[PDB]
Amino acid sequence: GTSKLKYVLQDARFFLIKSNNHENVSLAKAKGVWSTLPVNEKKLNLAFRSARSVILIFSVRESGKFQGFARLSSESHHGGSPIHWVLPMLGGVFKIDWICRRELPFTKSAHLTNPWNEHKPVKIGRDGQEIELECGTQLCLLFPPDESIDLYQVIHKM
Repeated sequence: GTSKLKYVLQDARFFLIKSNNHENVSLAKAKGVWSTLPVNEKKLNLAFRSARSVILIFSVRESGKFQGFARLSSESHHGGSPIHWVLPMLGGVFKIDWICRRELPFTKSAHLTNPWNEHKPVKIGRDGQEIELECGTQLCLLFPPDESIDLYQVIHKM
């Protein structure tokens, strides 16, 4: 069902995450972490304090798809076990809870434009681009349901 998903997305903030390689998105799905450049780190930390849910929507460049979406469970922090990202200078590490690990092709989101990026299709945007609430909600609802995830646990963190 989609009801707990909609509850998680109520009044959330959404950010587009653009990764240059699948290996980093795979690591993030396995370890429940993400790390970004300080300019995006500062924006995500502000959003995390300001909203019930901050949602990262991941896309690997060149792939033509989104790879899933996750909810920030923490602000960024330093001093963990070093994550062996594939680097192209990084900020802290955010803990994230995956909401959907399934892919969504760009062809399915072509009717969704992001007012905060000149109303360009939501697939278009720099890493860290905020996605307006309605566009981000509809985009998350387009993903195939991920039946491996139980949102009861995620709800217990709001």
